[PDB]
Amino acid sequence: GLEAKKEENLADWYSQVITKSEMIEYHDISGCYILRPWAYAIWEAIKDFFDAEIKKLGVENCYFPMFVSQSALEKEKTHVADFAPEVAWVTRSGKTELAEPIAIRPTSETVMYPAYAKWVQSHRDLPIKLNQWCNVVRWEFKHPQPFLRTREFLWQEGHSAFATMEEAAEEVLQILDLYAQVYEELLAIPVVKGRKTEKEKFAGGDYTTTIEAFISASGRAIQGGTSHHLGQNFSKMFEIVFEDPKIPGEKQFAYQNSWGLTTRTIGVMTMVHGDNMGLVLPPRVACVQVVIIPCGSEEDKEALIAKCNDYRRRLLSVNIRVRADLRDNYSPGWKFNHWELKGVPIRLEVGPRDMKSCQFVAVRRDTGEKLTVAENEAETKLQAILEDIQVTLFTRASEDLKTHMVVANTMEDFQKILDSGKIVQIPFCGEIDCEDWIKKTTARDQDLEPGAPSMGAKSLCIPFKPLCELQPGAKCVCGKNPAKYYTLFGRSY
Amino acid sequence: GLEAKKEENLADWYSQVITKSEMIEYHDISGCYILRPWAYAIWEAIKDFFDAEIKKLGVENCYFPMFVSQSALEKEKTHVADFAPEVAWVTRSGKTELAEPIAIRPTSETVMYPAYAKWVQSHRDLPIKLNQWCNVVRWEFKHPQPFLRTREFLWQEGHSAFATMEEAAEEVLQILDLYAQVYEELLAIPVVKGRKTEKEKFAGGDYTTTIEAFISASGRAIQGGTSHHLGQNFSKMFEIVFEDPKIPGEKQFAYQNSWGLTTRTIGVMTMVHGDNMGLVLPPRVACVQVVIIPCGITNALSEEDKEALIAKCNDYRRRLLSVNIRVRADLRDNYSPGWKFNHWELKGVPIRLEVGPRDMKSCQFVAVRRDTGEKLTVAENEAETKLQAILEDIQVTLFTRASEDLKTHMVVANTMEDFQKILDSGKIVQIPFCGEIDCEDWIKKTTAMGAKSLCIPFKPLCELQPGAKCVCGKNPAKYYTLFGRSY
Ligand SMILES: COc1cncc(-c2cc(F)cc(CNC(=O)c3cc(N4CC[C@@](C#N)(C5CC5)C4=O)cc(C)n3)c2)c1
Ligand SMILES: COc1cncc(-c2cc(F)cc(CNC(=O)c3cc(N4CC[C@@](C#N)(C5CC5)C4=O)cc(C)n3)c2)c1
Ligand code: PRO
Ligand code: PRO
Ligand SMILES: [Ca+2]
Ligand SMILES: [Ca+2]
Ligand SMILES: [Ca+2]
Ligand SMILES: [Ca+2]
Ligand SMILES: [Cl-]
Ligand SMILES: [Cl-]
Ligand SMILES: [Cl-]
Ligand SMILES: [Cl-]
Ligand SMILES: [Cl-]
Ligand SMILES: [Cl-]
Ligand SMILES: [Zn+2]
Ligand SMILES: [Zn+2]
Repeated sequence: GLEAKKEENLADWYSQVITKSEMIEYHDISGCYILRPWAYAIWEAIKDFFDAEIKKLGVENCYFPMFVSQSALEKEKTHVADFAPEVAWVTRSGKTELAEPIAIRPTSETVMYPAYAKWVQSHRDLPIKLNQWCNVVRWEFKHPQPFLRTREFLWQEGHSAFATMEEAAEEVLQILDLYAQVYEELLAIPVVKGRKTEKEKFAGGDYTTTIEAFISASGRAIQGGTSHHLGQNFSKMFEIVFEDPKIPGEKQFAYQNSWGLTTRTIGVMTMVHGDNMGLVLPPRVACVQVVIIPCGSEEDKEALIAKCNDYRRRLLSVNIRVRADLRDNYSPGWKFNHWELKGVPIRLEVGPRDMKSCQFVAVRRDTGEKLTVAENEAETKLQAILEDIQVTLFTRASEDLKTHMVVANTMEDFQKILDSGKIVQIPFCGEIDCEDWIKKTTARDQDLEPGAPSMGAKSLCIPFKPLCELQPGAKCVCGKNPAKYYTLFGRSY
Repeated sequence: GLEAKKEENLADWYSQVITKSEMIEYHDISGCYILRPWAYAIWEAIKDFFDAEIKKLGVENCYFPMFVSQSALEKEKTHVADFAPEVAWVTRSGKTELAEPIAIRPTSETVMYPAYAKWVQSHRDLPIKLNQWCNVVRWEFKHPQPFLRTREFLWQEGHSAFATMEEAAEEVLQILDLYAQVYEELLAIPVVKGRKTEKEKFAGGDYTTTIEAFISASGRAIQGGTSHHLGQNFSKMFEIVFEDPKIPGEKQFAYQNSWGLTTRTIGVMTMVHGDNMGLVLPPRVACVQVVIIPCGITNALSEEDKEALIAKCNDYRRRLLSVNIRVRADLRDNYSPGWKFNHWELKGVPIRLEVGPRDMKSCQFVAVRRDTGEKLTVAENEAETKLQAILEDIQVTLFTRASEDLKTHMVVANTMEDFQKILDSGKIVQIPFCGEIDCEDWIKKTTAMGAKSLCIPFKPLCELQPGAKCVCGKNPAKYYTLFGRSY
């Protein structure tokens, strides 16, 4: 059984849950983790939903090399200056030096965009809308944490190039909403949509959009997905130019977006919904939504496992994902425990009394509530229960966010509420340095709550729909500049 | 259209087809290639079929790290010695030199098997059947060739551990059959199942089963998929051990297999079926099976007639969708009909569906088969049926053509002179073989590019007459072995 407790040692509870649920195995190279089938299946459920959605938008899947030349890596100065200290460099094969060191992709702008420059020669050659599912490497020497901050991670990155800013601007928001659907409709996690501040925005892009999620267990917020408008900052460096019908002789730079989402998702799903029995899966991504365990003679034993398989096939035929744990090797209760740790939404108990009274027992994982269900009603009732679990999870999580995201209009209120464990929308002047000073003084003036994290606030996002509307001539919390917008600040992952 | 001929310079033809069908772009780093969506789609078709099949076998997908440590990498000494000259090494991040060089996976035995040791505590913990779709790197400095021989490629690698040799041996043949089905039912390419000679087997394994394919245009064979019985060679090194259920205290080492399939498939599909018109897609993997091109839309035609025309194309598109034919309707304004014929012929779309104004007014259409070029006029009401029939018939005939190729280019020979210029005939030869490595090196050296072993076929063309001597003459033949020139 799981014995670590979430409300105490969050990090050890995280370790124990992600290992005992068999989602994650440790590797002998720090910051790289083994994604076992139980986690990978969640990634695939995401993969399937998102791939369908971007296909409806004209995006096509492809695969670009993992290595980058130095010369191409340094064409956009802002971008490479941001990523350079964390780029893994391959320098030899065997004992033989390469001709020239090659970089492993931290992100694939500099891999893809020379190809885009090749493929664009006329207005009719745009848009280009490419996506790939691949790994990238970002070799930070800070302490890694499974799913959340790792040095190799699986992700998808989409890269689109348009002839007009309007097309591009349209796609940035479409994609961001899709990410919000991934979080809220699949992982049952509510998120805040907004723009990044100048400080936090993607180096080399015009503006970045983001969804933020709140982990109430640590009081911290984490960026769940991101979608950037790069504008013409990359096309002018890689010469992605077309020559217009309307505009003779004048080279036109493509307008570009890139957008990304990673297995960080799974980590967030653990931190929000997980409890002290283990993992809790939302039904829409759970590898197995219903697990059938036989409970409690010889003819009776064979007929019992046949009834379990009856339920298995019945559920299979209604697109409920289902496993029959029919091993002679472990108790009923050990299976209860194993599948509770793995977070299966419904446990299906079938014992001979229930088997001959034509019924069964359904145990919900989120609440623990046990129901007796008539055999006849399985396909119906379990579907309903599955549906109700998903809603329940989302509802609980949303009630958390709403109670932890409040407004403060002065620095002192912001400080007190932020040390209270919440994330705060404050009037903000926008300037990078203001954000630095915010970070510095919220760390300096922090009144430490028991077990609370000791760090400064960062900006999370500028919400599209702020809680309040910035009253006219409001100063920023810095006092000295007029506020430009309400910004969501908090302590971050 | 396309200019280079396949029968002349095969390599120039090949580069032209793979770029002009928008499958492959070149990267500024030699040996790595961009799989554009036309190619990636084929890979995803192969993925869907194989993923489903190995799911049925009990294999689950995972993802293991791309980096392996120096210590773990050399634990099985044979395998590491085979791959070391071509392992890429990461030595720094930014400017800071790493404390230890870390390696990029060339294959993943030495990433996964320490975890397998962690996960096999008891006999109940077996079998372990994991597979992953990922990229690997084999930084060889020989001349690359897209799809076939590349420094980085996508593949699947399945790694499985069992408590007995019997279920391991079972799975090896099962996976080899799946690979044969990918080649023959999906890509419409016939292959030859066999075992690698002692020389050509996976280093650190006990035996390697393989499917070999034949590119007739160069006279060369190539290994299309492989499936190894690693035996106990890796479990004795990474200590993957379980206690015998019946003998208390005695530990047993797991028996393991690994099997792999790469994007080389697409390259083979290009070499066997491609022609001087361009790429040729087997309907079963074709991203697009039918393309609907409206013709006749000159400016003289009425807006009434133009909108009726494209509406009729949309009718066809939805009706083929209604029967699970993968149809694109290319209704674009800016490109000409001839430009579209060429575009989609180069990409090798199996059927082109031309609907012009007159055709519409006679409730009929023109279907053009990519492979042979026949134009069939077809009544409107029979679309869904007839198009289905043609798609089937394309796949069949592609396979049939290739198969006859194979059967004429694979012949028996019992002596090395016949072997020698049957081989310089542009063919592959089955010869009686002693199996010894000295003699394999000898056959390579004599046959000069010299000939290499390909496989010891499950089903040889002829049975060995007893006392048959190997072609060395010095020793007696152990088995008919398929030899030839190789990719
Ligand atoms: C504040 O500094 C840190 C503090 N503590 C630890 C680290 C750290 C430690 C490591 F050992 C390795 C790393 C490198 N990995 C990552 O930076 C990272 C970023 C993301 N990100 C970033 C935003 C994004 C979204 N949405 C973008 C789409 C991409 C998304 O998912 C996802 C993952 C799995 N990993 C960082 C860094
Ligand atoms: C006589 O030798 C050579 C001749 N000419 C060129 C090279 C060479 C040149 C390079 F620039 C890079 C490389 C490295 N890549 C590969 O070796 C390779 C092997 C396979 N393989 C090997 C067998 C297999 C099957 N079926 C196994 C499943 C795995 C399968 O698909 C597939 C791919 C795409 N790449 C080799 C080597
Ligand atoms: O790393 C990023 O944030 C962007 C989005 C995906 C690719 N590059
Ligand atoms: O590369 C090979 O040949 C084996 C089988 C696939 C993974 N490793
Ligand atoms: Ca950085
Ligand atoms: Ca206090
Ligand atoms: Ca100022
Ligand atoms: Ca070698
Ligand atoms: Cl525990
Ligand atoms: Cl090199
Ligand atoms: Cl919003
Ligand atoms: Cl639901
Ligand atoms: Cl809660
Ligand atoms: Cl290091
Ligand atoms: Zn300010
Ligand atoms: Zn011999």
